[PDB]
Order: sequence, then structure tokens, then C-alpha cells
Amino acid sequence: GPMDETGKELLLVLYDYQEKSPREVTVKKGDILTLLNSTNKDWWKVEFNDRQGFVPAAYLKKLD
Repeated sequence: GPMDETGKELLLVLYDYQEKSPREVTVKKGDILTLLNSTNKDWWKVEFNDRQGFVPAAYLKKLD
């Protein structure tokens, strides 16, 4: 509902990504994430299912 959605900028995962460090998030093509921080052009911080961490930006599409 609206409280969960306020203020959130969403992301679509374009390709599966398997984590390669403890601060990375494994995601699957089609997953919908929340964007936390896009200031690094190669790695975006995201929130997904109670995790917060990094996924490469090339794997992600902003849903706006």
C-alpha cells in the first residue's frame, strides 16, 4: 500500500546477478528492487527483501 511505496524509486533487474562479496545482493532477472544510492556509476546500493547492498548498475533499470 502507499506507506511502503512512498518516496521509493524502484529498479527492475535485467539479468541475474550472483553476489561476489558480503556487501553484494544476489538478484534474479525480473526482481523489483528499491534504489538507495546511485552516486557510483558502476555499483548501485539497493534494498530487496530486508537486504541492503550493492548490485552493478548495468544489471538494473530505473522504473521512475
